[PDB]
Parts: sequence; structure tokens; C-alpha cells
Amino acid sequence: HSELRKLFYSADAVCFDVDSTVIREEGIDELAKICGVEDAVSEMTRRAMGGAVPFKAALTERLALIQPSREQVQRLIAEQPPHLTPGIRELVSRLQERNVQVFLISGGFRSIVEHVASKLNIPATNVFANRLKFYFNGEYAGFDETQPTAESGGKGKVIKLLKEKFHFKKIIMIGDGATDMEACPPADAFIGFGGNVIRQQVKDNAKWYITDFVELLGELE
Ligand SMILES: [Ca+2]
Repeated sequence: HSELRKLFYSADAVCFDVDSTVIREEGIDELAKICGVEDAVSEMTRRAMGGAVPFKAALTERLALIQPSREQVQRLIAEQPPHLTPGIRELVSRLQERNVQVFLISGGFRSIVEHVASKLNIPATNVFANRLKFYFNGEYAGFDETQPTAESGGKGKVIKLLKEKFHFKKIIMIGDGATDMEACPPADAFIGFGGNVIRQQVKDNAKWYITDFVELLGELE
């Protein structure tokens, strides 16, 4: 709306959570489907939602059930690519046309998130996500545990990195979950997103909450 538009327009960087915000799905749950272990993994993903558990361990546990091969990830991207949330294409377009720097931050995986960023004309340099490792033959080999997104609080750590690198004056974090809400601070403002699933505790506690990306499209262009 009005005050929301003024806040939105003041941003010089916008960071989007990926799973359930930029896309309708959860990258890791979709990889779990492609790999045949969806039920177990999707419960663990629920267990981990919010600031609920040590992220690095929950990620290891889930990846150990999945054991994604390079070709499986490759197949996910080619045959079962995630669905962009309605309106995100247009929103990112309006942001970029205003020279707002857009980032994607995800506890999911660079291979999938870079695919999503490409669809949004977000450079890979603006993607922060976990990196799967693979052995020479493609077998799952683990993940890069040095990534900020591999730890609890990783979204806030990414935003701190961006502030230190680029000195943005006003970074807004946009996402569906408590972990996104918990990235402000260091983000300057947080907008909760409930277009795919409403996380009531975010909706109840966020100063700004939208259920439809059009709501930020506060003009006619
Ligand atoms: Ca999310």
C-alpha cells in the first residue's frame, strides 16, 4: 500500500528468500521428490523451518537421505524446474529498472537457485546459496560447509557481507519465514510474504506483510 510503497521505494537493495517466496516450492523438497525420498525429507524440512534447529545438521541429515547425484539435480532443473511465484518476474523487473540491486538468498542449492536467478535476470554474483559437492562420477559428495547459508543465521550473515562489500543504505529482506524475519537486523527492513503459504507467526509479528507480489507494484508501468 502507501506507506509500504514508500518503504519499498527507498530500498537500494532487496534480498529475496527463495523457497516459498520467489518460487512456490522448496528446492530441497523437490530434489527429494526427484530422488524418491520426499516424505521423510519434507518432514525434516518442516522440523527445520524457522529458527527451530541447527541448520547445518538438518541440512546434512536431509542430504544424507537424498544423496542427490549431479544428473538428478540436472534432471530436476530440466524436467521439474520450480515455479516462480506469480508477480515475482514483474516485481524484479520493476526493481531492476529502478537500479535496485536484487539478491536471492537461500538455504537451498546454488545449482537450482542460479537457474531461478537466470529466469529473473539476477546475476549469479547476486545469488547466495549452499553448494552441493559431487564426485567425479556424479555421486553426492556433501556440501560446502563454509557457506554463510550453511549455518543458522546465514541470511543475516549474507546481508552483513553485502553491507560491508557494497555499503547499501537501505536493504530490505523479503521472505516467508522466521529466518527471513530474523535477518532484520542486519537488514534495514523486513517484508513478510504469504503468497504461497502464510506463516502465521511471521504475519503476526512483521511490520510489513503481503500476500501478493502485486501489492508492491505500486504504480502502472
Ligand atoms: Ca522460505
